Amino acid sequence: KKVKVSHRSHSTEPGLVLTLGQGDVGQLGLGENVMERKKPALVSIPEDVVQAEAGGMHTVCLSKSGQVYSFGCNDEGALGRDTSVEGSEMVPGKVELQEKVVQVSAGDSHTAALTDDGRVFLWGSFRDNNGVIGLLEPMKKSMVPVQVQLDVPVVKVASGNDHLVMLTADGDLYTLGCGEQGQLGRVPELFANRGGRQGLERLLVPKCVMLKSRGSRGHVRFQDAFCGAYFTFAISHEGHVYGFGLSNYHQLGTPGTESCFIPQNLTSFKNSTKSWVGFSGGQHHTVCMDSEGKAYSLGRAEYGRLGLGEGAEEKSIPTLISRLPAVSSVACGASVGYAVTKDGRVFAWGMGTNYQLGTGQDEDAWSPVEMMGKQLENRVVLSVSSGGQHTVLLVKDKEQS
Amino acid sequence: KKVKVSHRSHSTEPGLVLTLGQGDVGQLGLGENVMERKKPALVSIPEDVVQAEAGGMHTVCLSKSGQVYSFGCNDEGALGRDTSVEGSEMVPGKVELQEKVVQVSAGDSHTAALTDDGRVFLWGSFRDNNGVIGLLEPMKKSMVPVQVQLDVPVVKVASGNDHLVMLTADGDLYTLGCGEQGQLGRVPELFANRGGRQGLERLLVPKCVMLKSRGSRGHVRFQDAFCGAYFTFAISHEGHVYGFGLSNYHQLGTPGTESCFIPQNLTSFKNSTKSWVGFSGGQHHTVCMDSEGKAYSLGRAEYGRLGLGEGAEEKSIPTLISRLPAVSSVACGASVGYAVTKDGRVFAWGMGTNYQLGTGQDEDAWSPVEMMGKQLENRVVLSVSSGGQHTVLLVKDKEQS
Amino acid sequence: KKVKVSHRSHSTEPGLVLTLGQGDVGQLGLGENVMERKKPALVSIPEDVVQAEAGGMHTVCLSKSGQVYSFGCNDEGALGRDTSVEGSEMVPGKVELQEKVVQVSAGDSHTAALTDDGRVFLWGSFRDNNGVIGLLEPMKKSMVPVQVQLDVPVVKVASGNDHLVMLTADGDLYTLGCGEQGQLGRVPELFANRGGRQGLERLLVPKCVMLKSRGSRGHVRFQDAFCGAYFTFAISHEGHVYGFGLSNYHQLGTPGTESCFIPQNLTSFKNSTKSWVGFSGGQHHTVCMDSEGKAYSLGRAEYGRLGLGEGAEEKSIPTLISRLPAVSSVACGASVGYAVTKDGRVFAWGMGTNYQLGTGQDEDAWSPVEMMGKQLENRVVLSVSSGGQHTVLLVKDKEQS
Repeated sequence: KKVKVSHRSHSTEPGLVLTLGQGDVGQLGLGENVMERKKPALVSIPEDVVQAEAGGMHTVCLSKSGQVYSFGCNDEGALGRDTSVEGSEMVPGKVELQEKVVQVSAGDSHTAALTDDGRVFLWGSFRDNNGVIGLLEPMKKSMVPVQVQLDVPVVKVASGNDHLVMLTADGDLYTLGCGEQGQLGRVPELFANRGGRQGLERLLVPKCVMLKSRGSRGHVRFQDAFCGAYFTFAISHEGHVYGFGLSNYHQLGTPGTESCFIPQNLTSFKNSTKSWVGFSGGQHHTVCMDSEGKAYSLGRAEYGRLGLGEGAEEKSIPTLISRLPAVSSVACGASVGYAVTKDGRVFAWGMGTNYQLGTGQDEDAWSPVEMMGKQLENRVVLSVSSGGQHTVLLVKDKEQS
Repeated sequence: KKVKVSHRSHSTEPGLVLTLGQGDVGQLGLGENVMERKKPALVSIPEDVVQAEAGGMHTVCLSKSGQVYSFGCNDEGALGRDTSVEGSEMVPGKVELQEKVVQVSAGDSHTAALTDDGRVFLWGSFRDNNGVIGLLEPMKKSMVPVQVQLDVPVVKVASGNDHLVMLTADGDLYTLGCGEQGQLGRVPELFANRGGRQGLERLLVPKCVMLKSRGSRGHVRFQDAFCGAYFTFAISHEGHVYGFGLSNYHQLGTPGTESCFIPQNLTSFKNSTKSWVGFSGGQHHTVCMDSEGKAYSLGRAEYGRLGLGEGAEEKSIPTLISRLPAVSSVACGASVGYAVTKDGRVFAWGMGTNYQLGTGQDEDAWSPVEMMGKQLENRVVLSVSSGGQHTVLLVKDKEQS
Repeated sequence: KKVKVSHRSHSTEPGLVLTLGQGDVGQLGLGENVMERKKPALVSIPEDVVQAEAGGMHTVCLSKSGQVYSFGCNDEGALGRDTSVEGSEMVPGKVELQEKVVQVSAGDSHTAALTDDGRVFLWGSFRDNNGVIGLLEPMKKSMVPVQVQLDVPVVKVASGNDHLVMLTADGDLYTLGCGEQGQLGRVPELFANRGGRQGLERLLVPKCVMLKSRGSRGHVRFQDAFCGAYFTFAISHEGHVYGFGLSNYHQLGTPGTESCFIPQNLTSFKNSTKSWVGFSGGQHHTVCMDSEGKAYSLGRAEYGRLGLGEGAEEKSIPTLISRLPAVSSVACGASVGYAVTKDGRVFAWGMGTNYQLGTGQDEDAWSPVEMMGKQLENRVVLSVSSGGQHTVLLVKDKEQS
């Protein structure tokens, strides 16, 4: 019995959760009285947290013991717990599952959790430009965690705004949700609106990305995968970076701007000397990082989201963000970008309006700015995640024997 | 006076030694009364240890001060010390070697040690299918550490079951011992049975692997070398991976199952994004790792030794082991595989009989299982090594820097 | 708003400064009575130091608080502070500059400093073979810091004996100073027969190295740049190594020995398994390092400066220095080479005359020798930097308690 799974993407260092930005629907998790925070504030949870993800208008936290906590908007079921008591969504609450959870992901109105034996649970809903499309069945959200139907243990989950990707232990990439911009990587453009002529149920059941064998026999398998808001990056076993999804501002790293429905081997990412280890993306920009402590951006320049300095222009190839210290992880919010450094600091850039930058001000930042303030004093940042209008940090007291 | 050598493969972090598995002949180093340990147990060594290696049925520990300690079967002289005292082979004792040693290696019935000035000592014996062949001289084992007659400084030593490889400062690879499966990489089959008519001096006198450099240069030189039970891997200064020795289950990463007597350039390892840093191998399988925290396995699948999940089948190309956290080092025992993670944990997989897996059970593990236990709590694993029926860990109290 | 910039090269870890070698003109910083130190000696600085650099015959230390301390020969203004008082140049003194400096660099007669917002300050003067040429204007040294502001923030500064290179946030390399050996990589035209002094103003103004990009875009841009005494190495965004400057002993890694006035794409550095991350060089040799902890040398072999062992001969391709632990950084002095290990040790090799090797003796070392002594006991080395006849170390107390 009990055959567990692990993965290099799983997080295990215990920490405290801090939130900042907008909190009108409970996404800050600071109760009914705090609707906005200009600087990071502590979210008290009765356990240490190893992972903290920001969805569109909600926040999902994973404790060290495998307990999921959630807060924010539950109108579509994204919290995965009953919030009938007025205000219960404004503070952390438990998502009840029997098994220990080892990784979570969050999109615009959905949340996913991977158990320690590789089963995937999903709740909330997905939506398309026009409206809700359902979750696992056409047109139906789920308020409760529901098991995704698969026959093989999954080692990683990742979410875009309205799609879920699942990497199996054997390297198959299964995708489900909205496929309108080609972010599922397994649906023709013909079936972009609502599964076209072959129903929604095809989009919402987990099905595998099927390519080639960039040799002569097999179908390509993957060693990792990541999502941006409406796009996906998948790294093959050979080390090639495949992109599918929206690229209307060249955010996928393509020369043209049409959406990519069939996964493309991105030649803008081919092994210079950079082993690509982390990808993230908001609606129209991408921030990624290599194995040598460097972060790069591509996509739309407006409001400083590329972090390349004032007067930066649209990029269609990964462009080095030189102004950062050595980098350990990167993340994007809808119009903001972040890097966590190897020495435990966090830098932010992009659209300032929602107070996601942590400068204390609502001005945009075209160059990376180190986030400071009381709650980051004498602490090391472990991660940063960002949604539509808020940002969630995971921190640890900066050790002192 | 003597010039000292060093190498990136040398270990220098002090810790404690723990052992588990079978201990009939003293290989656990826990006394005459402890014949088996299902979970790791502390071994009383009078000094901190920087390297701990498991031979077939013995264990060799290198202290921070350069002293070698040994415990286990001394029938063949593998302990390199006098075990007249009853039960003295079952607890650590000082190897009789007046040198500051900086690296050790162990085989089925032999042990090697590298001095700080690049001289190699060897003790015990080598055997072929047929029986004991001697050590440095034909038909003579050595109960005491004896100096290898080489006249160039050696920077790294590695052992298979019955062979020794020595990488010089200039990148030559000298090999000696049993060459019956091509593991010396310099002996024709036609003379691999104890050298045939030419007798054992054709196997036991240190001689160097000679490959006529491609692009007609001199001869190929190497930056690293590792051993499996009956095979050797060597990385050229160009970084090409070469393999020689037993590949009856494709453990060398070759298409056929024929022992390789001539070094092969292993095209299966050629990759733009994977830099090969570590190799290990039991009888019939190989576990290796790249520079990006990923471990791969190849060879025989029986009993779960590949760590690729249930129903895994024989592999002939390095195959990602996805169910592991980021990996820092790998090792194999006869029929078992291990990976130490960057965060200080250790996972095991393969044949369970001997209790080497540290699960507490004797069932095989077809996927990696995390080793737990009271001795591992609040400690980080620095290294893991495995022999026929036991496993040896080097650990430290929850690391401070 | 004066937006701050950083870079992965900027040093942040507080330490103590040690010096050794010759101190005739104050470069040891130990006062008027200490003219020579055979082993590392502690130099009292009022604050913790994050970066310690050796100029030709001076030393520049950057405090954690952003202040600069200097000591050594101030005949040309390299110290950037008033040493009218007899002996005041023999001990650390503060440079009066109301800026938070985040990086420094030092040459034969000049020092440069980079502010937290990306502006460069330079002082002293540059010389060519025929004498002093000026600093930013012909024939004019500066005893105080002079601002050099480009249209874009500078993220890294690096110095050779008599040239300064600045890498902008946008990946442009701006060079100035002496160009007699091609180390500016930009006015080949001015050195074709002609003396650099005929277009001297053009050389003392910071101007961009302009390389057309083949199957071209505009021009090539760089992710990093380093200097040797009379040459410069720049790594493009694609990871190609470019070099320009002196190569009379093949130290640039060129087949020929003529000085290279245009950036050369060094095919000797092209290799699928090596990613180059660090470069250093004395007059006639180079010591560089890859992303996998390996250090390499090339150039003149006389006096052991390649660290490849006795009888080494001239090298024109990066040649592995096998006899080192895993490397974290490399440095050169005029005729010596160093490597700091990942475990905090420092190794030296090359010409021993000036007592730069830290052996306690003045003999050459043709292979790497670990630097020991009282001041390195129980301490971890953070950096090493070396000039004409002295060497500067930055160390920290072993991280226990």
